[PDB]
Amino acid sequence: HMLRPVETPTREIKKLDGLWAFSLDRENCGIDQRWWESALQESRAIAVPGSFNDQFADADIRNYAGNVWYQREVFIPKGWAGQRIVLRFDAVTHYGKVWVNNQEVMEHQGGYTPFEADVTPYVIAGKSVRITVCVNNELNWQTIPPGMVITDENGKKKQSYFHDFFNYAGIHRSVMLYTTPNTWVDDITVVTHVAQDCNHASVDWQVVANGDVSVELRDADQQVVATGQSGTLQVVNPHLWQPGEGYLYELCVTAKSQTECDIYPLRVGIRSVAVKGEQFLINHKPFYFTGFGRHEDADLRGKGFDNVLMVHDHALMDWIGANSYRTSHYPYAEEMLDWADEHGIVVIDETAAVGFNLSLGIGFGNKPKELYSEEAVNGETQQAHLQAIKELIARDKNHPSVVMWSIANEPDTRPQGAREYFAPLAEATRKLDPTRPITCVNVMFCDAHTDTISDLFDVLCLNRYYGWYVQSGDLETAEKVLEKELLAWQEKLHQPIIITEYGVDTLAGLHSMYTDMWSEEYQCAWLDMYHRVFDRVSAVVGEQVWNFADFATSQGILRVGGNKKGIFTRDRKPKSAAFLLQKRWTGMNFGEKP
Amino acid sequence: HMLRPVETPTREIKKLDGLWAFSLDRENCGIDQRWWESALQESRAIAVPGSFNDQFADADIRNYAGNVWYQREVFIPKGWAGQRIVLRFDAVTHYGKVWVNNQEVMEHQGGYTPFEADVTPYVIAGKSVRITVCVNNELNWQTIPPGMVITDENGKKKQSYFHDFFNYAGIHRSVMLYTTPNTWVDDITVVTHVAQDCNHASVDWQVVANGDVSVELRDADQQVVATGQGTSGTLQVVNPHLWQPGEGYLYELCVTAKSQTECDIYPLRVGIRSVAVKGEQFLINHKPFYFTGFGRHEDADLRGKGFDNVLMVHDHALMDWIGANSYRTSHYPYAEEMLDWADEHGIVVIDETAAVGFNLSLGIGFEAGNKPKELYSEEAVNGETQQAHLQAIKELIARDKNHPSVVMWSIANEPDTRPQGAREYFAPLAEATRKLDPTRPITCVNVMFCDAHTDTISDLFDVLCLNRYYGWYVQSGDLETAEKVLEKELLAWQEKLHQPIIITEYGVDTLAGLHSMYTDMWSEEYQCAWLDMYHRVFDRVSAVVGEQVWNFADFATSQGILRVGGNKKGIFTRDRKPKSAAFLLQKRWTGMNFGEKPQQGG
Ligand SMILES: O=C(O)[C@H]1CNC[C@@H](O)[C@@H]1O
Ligand SMILES: O=C(O)[C@H]1CNC[C@@H](O)[C@@H]1O
Repeated sequence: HMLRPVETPTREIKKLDGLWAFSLDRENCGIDQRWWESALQESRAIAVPGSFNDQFADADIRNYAGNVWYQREVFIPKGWAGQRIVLRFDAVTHYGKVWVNNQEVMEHQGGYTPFEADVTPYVIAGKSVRITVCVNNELNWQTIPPGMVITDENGKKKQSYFHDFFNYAGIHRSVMLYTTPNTWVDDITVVTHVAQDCNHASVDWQVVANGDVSVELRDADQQVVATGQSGTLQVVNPHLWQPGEGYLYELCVTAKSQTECDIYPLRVGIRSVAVKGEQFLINHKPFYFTGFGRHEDADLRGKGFDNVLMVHDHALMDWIGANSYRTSHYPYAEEMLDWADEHGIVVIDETAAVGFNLSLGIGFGNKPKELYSEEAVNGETQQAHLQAIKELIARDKNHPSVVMWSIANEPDTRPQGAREYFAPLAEATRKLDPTRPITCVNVMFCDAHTDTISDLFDVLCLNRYYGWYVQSGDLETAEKVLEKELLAWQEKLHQPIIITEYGVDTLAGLHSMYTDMWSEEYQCAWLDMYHRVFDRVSAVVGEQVWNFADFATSQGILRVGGNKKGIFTRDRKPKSAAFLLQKRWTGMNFGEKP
Repeated sequence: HMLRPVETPTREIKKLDGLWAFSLDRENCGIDQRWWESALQESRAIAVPGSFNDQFADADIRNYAGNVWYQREVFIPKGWAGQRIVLRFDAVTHYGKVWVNNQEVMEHQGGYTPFEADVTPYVIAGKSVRITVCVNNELNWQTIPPGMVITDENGKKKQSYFHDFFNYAGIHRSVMLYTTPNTWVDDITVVTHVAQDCNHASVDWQVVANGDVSVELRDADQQVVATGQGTSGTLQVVNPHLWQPGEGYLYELCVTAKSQTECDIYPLRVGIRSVAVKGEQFLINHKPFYFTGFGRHEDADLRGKGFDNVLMVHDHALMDWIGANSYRTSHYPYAEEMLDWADEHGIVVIDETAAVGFNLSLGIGFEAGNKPKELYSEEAVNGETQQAHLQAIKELIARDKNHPSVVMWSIANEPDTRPQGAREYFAPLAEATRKLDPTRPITCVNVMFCDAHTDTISDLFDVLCLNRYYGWYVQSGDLETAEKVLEKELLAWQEKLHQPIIITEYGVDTLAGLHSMYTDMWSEEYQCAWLDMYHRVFDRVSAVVGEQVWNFADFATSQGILRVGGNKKGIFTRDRKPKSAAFLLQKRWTGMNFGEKPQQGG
């Protein structure tokens, strides 16, 4: 059960003061000596939220593998006596264990979604409370994403993994205490059915075993459009949420007990999404995706959320004419999807299940020789995977801006076990939520004649790098390979085709008369050639450029101080292909394919 | 009366949530049609804290001159019934006017120090209250810093100013509502006297509004070491753990404000430390100290001068790594988080007002008009510029009075002191500052072309602060001639004043990546040679007790043929990557013993 806390007759004290106390645990004796009982000795100030890696300009902290300890004091507001008090972490990347003054509150494996707990019997209103959080950043074969910790014969752990971005960790998002009465709306699901945009229904389902519920549908002018009294349904008149506007009704659910009362406001976007034939229909009209795969990657904070960075990246995506993006390779911060709700941005929401593939040269030992096996990606990783889809859906269900779930990124689907693995996951997800199409984004070398699993999904998502990783430098042959491959998919599946990734590394400042790789002239010619090919194949309904910005990776001979396929630098300065994308994307009609 | 909000039987609701509503006012009718009365129209989301300029990647918001509108709703807690509620803005840059549901509560001009208002009579506990703020970013001759707003024929205003950083504006630090009981400690002043490091007296004086006071002084182990009574006139005798550069041991002063019915307790951090200028030495706890480090800026990539916690932790990691022990709040007061950090980690800090650009002889700044023909006149820098300047000195001292890390007040930065009337202006504010805070030495930072033969006002101050660029702006490229000019100038300054000499700005513009076998201007090799030549001169002049490299990091300036996308004299880049010179400084500042002048050897 998860909703984003709001303020009303429910309160919140945001505890991301910044400046917790922080210390490594190189000897792995924190839990044994129970460091949560006292103040951490030999600690230093750390900023919350933000990754602990890049915060101290220290190579030993940055590449650290083990447990790290956060700690902070905080006075509980005296006006909270007799309320339910919830300690919420919006994200603790990979693993957290929480103590409130010698008492353990909660522990969570899965570093991108919230976890909260009821802390009433362990705090008294008005006195100071100590919170210790033991964060762990290790990946093994049953974490999402997977990884492999290797120890030397001397005892220092080095982490290996199989995805392209760097393995930042720490407290990445909001820690907050929020209160609620002891009669409290705990969960609301709303499904919205449309059919020629003139009168449509909002089925309701909501759970609070603590009180009886009234529901009342407000509009943007705070005037009531419908009312009902769990398992509700309301019928309404026309003004849909559309990728242009993003008109949001606001549905206040009241939970009445005789003694107490609780009001929770949930914003509803009224619209439909459905795949038919080769079309991706938003409110029964075909839609053409444009935009980026992104990353939560910033200069000094790592993957730490930041409001200024959010406003400025959306100013850039607005200027460049993108209507859509994909939360590439892990669930994003919540405010991202709240912003897309208000501004009508289409989002592909995606689980952290990346790196199920031992055949890439990206992302940092001796790896197992068959991927699907006990040794790696066994039954326990399948259920850990499924738990990640449950948590992601449970968090983002009501968001209108999420038009599609992506259960995994670039899995190796050639060995079997790939289908024996992904078939139950696609079916569990489809029943967890049937209001949105389902996809799995497919890696390049699993071409149309080789991949095993994409007929279990609704939309086909392709990451193609012809002219980069294969046919390197030759736009002409890469053109012909590209335009032979997507026609091959179209005949095979007759599904909508989104190219969720296409991009080439580009050094900001490298200019060439010869249009060769790494130069800005090549990123321009490359993107345009992919565009010529997209426009001639009817089945492609979306383009998303690989990354919007340069981002940090693990060290390697293939990554010049990071992944450089950005349209913008890590500084968010535009490479000269930003004006290529702005000109094409804003010249087209909104949401419609050239 | 100014105090840092703390949480001890007192509560705060940080309204920094960012994502306020934001709107410009190009027709300048927001005051006319009463924009605070309803929700801002055609607004957009803005992050707070943070300058508004670089946030939307649009030049016409960036160079906007006029009023900006922020707006936000906030639910006010039920359990603050019998409590006093205060709305506080730790910085609204330049001018800010606030409305609490159609009622103006506050108004402030001064972009870098906090202002607050008591909001109890217009707030209902439990109901949502809407907060509208009108911010202005204009500078005239009686603002600090000064400037000239230039109207074209169509009413579009362009701001010209005379300082070398961009004029970022908006709500730059943290906006909060906090409580207090209706009996409350409103101001504390603490002075600490040192007598050869064995026993000392902490003069206390407190202005509680509404109660008798006891004080209690606790150590780092929270054990009581001294008690006292009375609204003031508390002086406590210790056998102490001094606040030292390097460690920064902080006692704790618990001030009790007890009335008949209510109670209020405020914990103020107290560093036991004495600062004194004796001879050509700057003594901290009666020992000669050598400053190393930086002039800084509150400047980052997309938040402008917006405060940020990751950025503060990382920059202190770097300043600790490179061996710096000091810095100067270059050109405006910094956030209090910065000076609280310096208090904890024993970092020596020169505090500075915003009085920069009292000089119309520099190519620095924005030149979008015609500058006045005389700086010290009724048209520019008049008696009201002097009162605004005094006001800025009082607010600055009123906030940082008890920070042990502050060792000096900087009244102004590089004023032009050749014209008569520079002393008619600066003498009264120098004595008024000494009457505001007589426990810390006083300085004014001296511009390069006011040499020892020409400067008129430096004898009014305790420490001589120099900004020199020989071999850059003059004798360009010529290291061997520059060495002679610099050593001649520094020996002249010492002989004329016999004050301590801190070089608060020396640096050269340096493109990261530009390398040269000829050690040319703008190359990383030049930066290195230039810094090291300056260092050989310093080490030969006894009166020099400090070196502060001009900037820690590259920062944004206004457009001009002298500023390649900003000022590039940083040791680090804007995204905090080290230039070659960073390893030069690290070898010097970590090779010296801590806090002591290199004896011309190694
Ligand atoms: O090679 C690339 O740049 C991309 C290929 N597909 C997956 C991405 O994580 C990766 O970054
Ligand atoms: O020109 C420079 O680089 C510096 C000269 N002295 C004043 C500073 O504000 C300025 O940044």
